[PDB]
Amino acid sequence: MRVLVTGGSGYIGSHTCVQLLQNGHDVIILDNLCNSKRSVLPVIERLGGKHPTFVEGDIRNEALMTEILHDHAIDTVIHFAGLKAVGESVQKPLEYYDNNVNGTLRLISAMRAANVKNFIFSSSATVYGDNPKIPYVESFPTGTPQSPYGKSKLMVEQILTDLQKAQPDWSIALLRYFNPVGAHPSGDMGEDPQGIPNNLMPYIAQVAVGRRDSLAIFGNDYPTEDGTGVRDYIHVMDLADGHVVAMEKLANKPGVHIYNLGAGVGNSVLDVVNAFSKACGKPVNYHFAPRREGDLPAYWADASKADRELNWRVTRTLDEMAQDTWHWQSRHPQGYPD
Amino acid sequence: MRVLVTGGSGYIGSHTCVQLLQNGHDVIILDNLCNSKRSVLPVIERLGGKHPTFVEGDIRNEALMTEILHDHAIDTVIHFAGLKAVGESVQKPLEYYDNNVNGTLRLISAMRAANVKNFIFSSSATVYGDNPKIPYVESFPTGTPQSPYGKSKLMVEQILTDLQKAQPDWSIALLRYFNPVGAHPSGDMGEDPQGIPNNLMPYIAQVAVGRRDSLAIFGNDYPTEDGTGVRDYIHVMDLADGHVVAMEKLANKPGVHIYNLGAGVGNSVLDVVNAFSKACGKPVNYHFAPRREGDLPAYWADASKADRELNWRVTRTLDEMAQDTWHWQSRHPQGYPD
Ligand SMILES: NC(=O)c1ccc[n+]([C@@H]2O[C@H](COP(=O)([O-])OP(=O)(O)OC[C@H]3O[C@@H](n4cnc5c(N)ncnc54)[C@H](O)[C@@H]3O)[C@@H](O)[C@H]2O)c1
Ligand SMILES: NC(=O)c1ccc[n+]([C@@H]2O[C@H](COP(=O)([O-])OP(=O)(O)OC[C@H]3O[C@@H](n4cnc5c(N)ncnc54)[C@H](O)[C@@H]3O)[C@@H](O)[C@H]2O)c1
Ligand SMILES: O=c1ccn([C@@H]2O[C@H](COP(=O)(O)OP(=O)(O)O[C@H]3O[C@H](CO)[C@@H](F)[C@H](O)[C@H]3O)[C@@H](O)[C@H]2O)c(=O)[nH]1
Ligand SMILES: O=c1ccn([C@@H]2O[C@H](COP(=O)(O)OP(=O)(O)O[C@H]3O[C@H](CO)[C@@H](F)[C@H](O)[C@H]3O)[C@@H](O)[C@H]2O)c(=O)[nH]1
Ligand code: NA
Ligand code: NA
Ligand code: NA
Ligand code: NA
Ligand code: NA
Ligand code: NA
Repeated sequence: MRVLVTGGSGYIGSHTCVQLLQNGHDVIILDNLCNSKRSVLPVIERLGGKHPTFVEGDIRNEALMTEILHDHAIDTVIHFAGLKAVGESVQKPLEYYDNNVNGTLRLISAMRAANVKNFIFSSSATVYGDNPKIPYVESFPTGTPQSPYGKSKLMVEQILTDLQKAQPDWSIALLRYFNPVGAHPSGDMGEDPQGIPNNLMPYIAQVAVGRRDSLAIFGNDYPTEDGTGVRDYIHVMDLADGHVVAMEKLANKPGVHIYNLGAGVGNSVLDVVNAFSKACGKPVNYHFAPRREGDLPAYWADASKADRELNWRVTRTLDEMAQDTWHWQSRHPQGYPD
Repeated sequence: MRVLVTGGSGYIGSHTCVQLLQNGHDVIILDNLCNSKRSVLPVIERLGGKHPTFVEGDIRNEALMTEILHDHAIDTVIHFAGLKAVGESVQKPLEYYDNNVNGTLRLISAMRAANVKNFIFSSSATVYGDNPKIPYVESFPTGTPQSPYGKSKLMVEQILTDLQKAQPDWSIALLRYFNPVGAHPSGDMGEDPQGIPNNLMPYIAQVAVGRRDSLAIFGNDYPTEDGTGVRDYIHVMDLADGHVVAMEKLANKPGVHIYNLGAGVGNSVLDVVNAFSKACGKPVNYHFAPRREGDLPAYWADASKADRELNWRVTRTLDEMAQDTWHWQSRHPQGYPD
């Protein structure tokens, strides 16, 4: 199929693009480069084994979106583009709402204009809000995200839902991601955050590479087995694979298809640290700090639905997640070149 | 004060403008005329007793918004502009999200740019969602609106809230309206809907004027005193007055000030019909029809807070609401001239 991948040069999108190309689809990447570099493109094509077309631009530019859609005869759109720094979203809400809410709105508006009716959206477990019931299941009603980022994600899910209702021929997949980590097995592609990493894995990696002193473990008094926070980590490659499958199986299948994409099990901060220490051959330095604002104690996904309906499940392990990250970090300590 | 009134040529905004001018404020009206006519302007100035400046344009045009803000040294913005047809919102969701969500977003973004930090937003009781507890009180957590229109209103309330948190110097009033009806006492200004009126009062008026046959009373088996739906109707003039007061008292008072604006009592469909029959001197024709999709049985506002904090309460009666509407309808059967 002909697919437009917004945010295609980013972490998750890049890996998805590679998997998409491997499956012989025709890929058009649309990215504004606010959080990625052009230097990833050649890697995508190399690892993907096929050339993806790249367009530098913004999802907020409806006219351009419409043009691309028509120009490339797109069949389906995978929408990864947007801003995702939780803390920053609290400090700069408007940017979040603009890029995520308006951004998606402009994009689907262009789709309507170009008669494109297959969409895949990068959603988040954040949409479940403060749910005491875990694991999280797609049948649970959504709650109230605590950050503007989280809220922006739920708002889009809602707008998408109403759109489908009004344009019942659309097939829209709401893919709720858990905690993506890992890197391509080659070690030549991976997450390349700029500045201080907000997420656990990359932070650990940076500590391991010798860039940072010690990992601050946010909280050690949680009602969990070891006192640290518990989450569902999923290898970016599994996530990527899930996207391809969802795209292939849901295209032209009318409805709003919601799926949690996670491993279906939780691991604590310590579990993650331990796996990394093992992967990098040295104990990762760390210390306990106070709980981080808005952090939930423990949650993970119930990924039965995706298994059942899409025959998709993760296949990479936590160790792999850690090994792959280390390999990329270690092979490319400066990330992608300017 | 210097105030920008978006949607100023519309139903609620026009009346507010008149009251604003009467209080000697400097008014700049910004409206795209998608749901009003220029012919109201002269009436506003006449009844307002002072000239308001008019700018034809769209809230979605951030650059223009910014310009107006700076050009007129605006101190505070009253935001009435947007789309409000509930049923249509279900059929055309994107337009609602664009005009309301993005629309407001562009506007407050311009405000930020122009350093304007006092805002008043036209909200709705819809934000309470399906609340069994009535009357509705500002302390209740919001629920889930059933239409894209309702959702759009709640989304903005949320975006506004996060914005204030990030820009704590802002004063933002979330004015939750109930069911606005009535017209200026002169009978020369009032609601001028195009096509089939979606709301009760104007529909009744059109039946009374001889334009329509009979009023369809949506449902007669509700768990109410007479079986018909119960709502809190508030005279547009009271609503207008509330806006002036809120503007004057909350300006430069940091925070998110939420107030329900309603009479604080409910009236059924029959109560309304009866008042109108009385006002127009003839029995209004009507019949019972099935319940309308998404209609709640009964609700009204608890308006104690606004009384307490702003010393504001309604002063017009239901009879007045009906009389005033009839007078306008009867004096201007074709509404405002093209
Ligand atoms: N990584 C996570 O932990 C996490 C979990 C939940 C959800 N998500 C979502 O998944 C998607 C992918 O996240 P990711 O980790 O790959 O992030 P990323 O930042 O690496 O990828 C996002 C890409 O979007 C681009 N972009 C941003 N705003 C744009 C705009 N307006 N126009 C065009 N391009 C724009 C960025 O340049 C970047 O390449 C995002 O929507 C994110 O919110 C990721
Ligand atoms: N009337 C009600 O029953 C009801 C109750 C709840 C909330 N509200 C809200 O109060 C506000 C006023 O409603 P109203 O009854 O006066 O409606 P209205 O349609 O008479 O007034 C809205 C005005 O906004 C203008 N407008 C619309 N979109 C615009 C845009 N993008 N740019 C610029 N101008 C634009 C229209 O031309 C119109 O003059 C609206 O936000 C409405 O959602 C009203
Ligand atoms: O330096 C760090 C980073 C993380 N953690 C801990 O490691 C776990 C994972 O934290 P991350 O920041 O990597 O990821 P989150 O669980 O916070 O992210 C989730 O919650 C966010 C807020 O709801 C959403 F934005 C997002 O989509 C979702 O994946 C948490 O228990 C966190 O407290 C640390 O101890 N130290
Ligand atoms: O032709 C009509 C019109 C209305 N009604 C009844 O009159 C009452 C008032 O109906 P309106 O349409 O005038 O107004 P609503 O109560 O439906 O409006 C409210 O509910 C909407 C949906 O939540 C919101 F969009 C909006 O902001 C809010 O004022 C309801 O019981 C309705 O069923 C009739 O019987 N016949
Ligand atoms: Na429809
Ligand atoms: Na960064
Ligand atoms: Na670098
Ligand atoms: Na802040
Ligand atoms: Na109309
Ligand atoms: Na007319």
